[PDB]
Amino acid sequence: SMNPPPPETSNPNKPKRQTNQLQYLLRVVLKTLWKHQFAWPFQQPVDAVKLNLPDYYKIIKTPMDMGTIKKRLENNYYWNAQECIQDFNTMFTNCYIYNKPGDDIVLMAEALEKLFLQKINELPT
Ligand SMILES: Cn1cc(-c2ccc3cc(C(=O)Nc4ccccc4N)ccc3n2)c2cc[nH]c2c1=O
Repeated sequence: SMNPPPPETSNPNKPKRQTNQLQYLLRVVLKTLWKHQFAWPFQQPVDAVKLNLPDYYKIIKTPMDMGTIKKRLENNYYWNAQECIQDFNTMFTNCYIYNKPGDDIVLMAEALEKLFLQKINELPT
């Protein structure tokens, strides 16, 4: 297929461990972004076939989306909050490097990123 396998979302041999920051990332950050009116293009991996983006996975080396992040948080896949923050950053970077500035998708990403950064400003210690 034009599309890669989706990113892994479970780690069967990793111990389960919560942190205050991981709780915040799921229950505050992800939840707020997931419900936002602009979330829909970011709730699942980019399907380059259906969206007619034949060069997407040539350009984007590290695919990322909020459906993957959500499942990773729910499955306790991340060892620490910084790994999760990096996935959010990667998802936004992918959007900004692939799509033309001023494309609707870019303005949506920017609105979501602004909300993300505001919540990250209040990340627990
Ligand atoms: C991250 N990302 C994501 C997308 C992405 C993903 C999911 C999409 C889904 C629809 C869709 O179902 N539209 C629809 C159909 C019927 C009724 C109402 C609506 N809104 C339309 C466009 C989509 N574009 C994208 C496209 C170019 N570049 C990117 C890009 O970088």
